[PDB]
Order: sequence, then structure tokens, then C-alpha cells
Amino acid sequence: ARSTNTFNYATYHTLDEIYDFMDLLVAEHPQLVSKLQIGRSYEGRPIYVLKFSTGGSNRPAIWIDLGIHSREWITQATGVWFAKKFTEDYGQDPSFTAILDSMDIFLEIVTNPDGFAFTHSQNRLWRKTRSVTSSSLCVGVDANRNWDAGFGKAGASSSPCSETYHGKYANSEVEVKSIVDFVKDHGNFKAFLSIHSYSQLLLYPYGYTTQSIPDKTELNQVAKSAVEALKSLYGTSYKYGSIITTIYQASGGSIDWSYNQGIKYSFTFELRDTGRYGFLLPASQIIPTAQETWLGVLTIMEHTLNN
Ligand SMILES: O=C(O)[C@@H](O)Cc1ccccc1
Ligand SMILES: [Zn+2]
Repeated sequence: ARSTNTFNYATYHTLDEIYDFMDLLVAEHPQLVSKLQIGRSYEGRPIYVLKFSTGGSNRPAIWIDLGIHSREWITQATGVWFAKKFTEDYGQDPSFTAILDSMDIFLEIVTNPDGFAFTHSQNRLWRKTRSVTSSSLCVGVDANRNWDAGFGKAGASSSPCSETYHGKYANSEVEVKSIVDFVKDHGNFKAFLSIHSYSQLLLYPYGYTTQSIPDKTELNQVAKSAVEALKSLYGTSYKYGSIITTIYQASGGSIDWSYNQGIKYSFTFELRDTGRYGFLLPASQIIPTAQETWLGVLTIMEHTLNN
């Protein structure tokens, strides 16, 4: 792909293709997009975030990350599509234009680059990072169990060989600490969205505790509105609710952490499907998934801009 206009959005790509895509995009829309390196992975690959902004100084922002679990390929694919869509819709879509005119969007397409490279080279279903666990033969940590939110409580495994291993301590994974430092340093994030697959769910906090968040009514109403928007295109049906009541008890998850930092609009999307293909969703479903997920995300952004 010589231009972001010739990149194939309807197929799954490797890490290099996605990193090359980032530079094409910046080159084409220098005034709107910037590439930031917020850290380096365990195996030393750069960790990149795309910043979409029309100016200002430390405008309130929206965080969106994809690919924290490497095998959920539909998420990195949706992230690439979103990056392109942002550049297409600014100045065309009134709603999206109003958002970018007042807020910045930070997009992390490949949150776990080492695991992503591993899914391409050796094990398509790899979920964790690739950090070497000292007193074990088992590699990696579930980066979505490593956050400082009920860290180590029920909903995570203490065994290094588990798919849900939480790691030695909160934020032990550089892929996680890189995000934590960046968001803490920025201090003006208003929304935090973390995308996964599969199950077709829209979740809000909490996963580590049965306690209800103080903003439950509002977040529930936003979730309802976002799922209605998403369903409007292809009829894809999503359920919504707090993590613990909807999926399962899970400790150390990112949105529990972000909400505890005061970032009210903290949500996780679990993309298509419901099990027919699961992690191996056909390339033919990439665009439809991305398009409908965009309506759900845009709904949340609109609420953020106004409240
Ligand atoms: O097991 C997982 O990571 C997610 O799919 C569910 C989840 C989302 C957000 C926070 C905790 C858990
Ligand atoms: Zn996941």
C-alpha cells in the first residue's frame, strides 16, 4: 500500500503493514494526525499512539485502545479502519467535526505488539504479552488483568501458565505501564474505551467488585443508546451492563482502573461474533464490524462532548 487509499481494509495485516500504515496516514494529514511513541514492548518494539487534533493545548481527550489481547484480530483491523475514518469524516460529518473541533482523540491500534507478532509467526490464539516469567517456563501476562484495580483479586490467575495470569504486581507489564504513565501525565482524559472480541457486549465498570459505580444510571443510558446506534446498520445485537453482572468477575481490568482515576466514560466493547467463528472472524466481516462499531463509539463521544 503506497497510499492509505490503496491499503486493503478488508484483510488482516501484519505488524509491519500496520506500522507502515501509520506513517502513510501522518504523511497525508500532517495537520490532523501525529504519531507518538509512548514506550517500547518487552521485546523492544515501539508502542505507538495516533493523536488526532485540530489544535489547542491539552484539550479534553478520548482514549481508544485495541489489541490488548493479541488474538482478537478484529480489533486491530477495526483500529486501522477507525484511523482512516477519522481523517475522512473531519469536515464532512457535522457531528464528528464538532467533536474534533473541541477534543483530541488518542488511538492505540496495537496495544500488545509482541503478542501480535507471535499470533502471526507461531500461535494464532496467543492472548498474553511475551514477558518471561522468572520462576516458570510459561511466558506472558494477561495485560487486561495487570491494572491497579482490585489487582490480584478473584477474576485473575496467580499461575504463570494461566491465560489470565495477572503478573507479579500491578503494572508489571511495560505495555500497561506505558499507558498508565501517559494518561496520568495528560490528566485531561474524559473517556477511555478498550476494545476486545468476541461476544457482542458493551460493558462499564466494575469487574473486580460487586459495588455499583455512582454513575450507573448515566453510563447505562449511554450504553443503551450506543447499542441502539450500532444495531441500526446491520442488526447486530449487543448486550450491555457492568462487567461483573454481564460477563464475569475479572480483576485488574483497564476500564476499572480508568474509572477509578475519574475518567467517567469508561467502556469496553466486545466485538463480533457470538461464537460461530470467534477469534477467527472472516476477513469479509472486517468492514461491516468496523462501520457498525463506529456508530456505537461516536454515540459515546457525542455524550462526552456534551456532559
Ligand atoms: O477478559 C477480558 O479481558 C475481557 O474480555 C472482559 C473485560 C473487560 C474489561 C475489564 C475486565 C474484563
Ligand atoms: Zn480480550
